[PDB]
Amino acid sequence: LENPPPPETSNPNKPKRQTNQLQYLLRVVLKTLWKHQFAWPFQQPVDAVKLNLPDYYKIIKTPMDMGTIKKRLENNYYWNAQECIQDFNTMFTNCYIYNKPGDDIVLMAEALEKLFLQKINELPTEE
Ligand SMILES: CCS(=O)(=O)Nc1cc(-c2cc(NC3CCNCC3)c(=O)n(C)c2)cc2c1ccn2C(C)(c1ccccn1)c1ccccn1
Ligand code: NA
Repeated sequence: LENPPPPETSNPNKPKRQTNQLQYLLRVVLKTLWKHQFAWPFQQPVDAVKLNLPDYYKIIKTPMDMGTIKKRLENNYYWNAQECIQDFNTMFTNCYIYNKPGDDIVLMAEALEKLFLQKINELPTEE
């Protein structure tokens, strides 16, 4: 099995805006998770070909990763903050579905998700 193409990250047919909350999601939330010790398996799509994990995209039909989220934020792909928060949540739940509770990758994702939730509780005031 091939890898799937990565999720779309640019679309000029989508209106674009800058907002307080989107700027925070890139400059604070994504930046804080990205520089964490455990970010690295989540910084790009799961490369099922390289990892010899041919079952990965047989089960995970909404893949998501922080590389994709970073590029979506940089390309103004999201209009609403919740569209970006949904993508972080998808990344975490994908990990929790594929991998057994307590597995190394799950403990890494849980350490990132704790920090994510703290930063989402500090989202700035909407326009
Ligand atoms: C940047 C994305 S990538 O190119 O796809 N690279 C990598 C991604 C991932 C990874 C693996 C997952 N699932 C597997 C399922 C089988 N058991 C292990 C976890 C997963 O859900 N996510 C989100 C990311 C692990 C990686 C590497 C590279 C090395 N590892 C290993 C060493 C790994 C394993 C566990 C925890 C952390 N790292 C690895 C070990 C065994 C098999 C595959 N990868
Ligand atoms: Na739109």
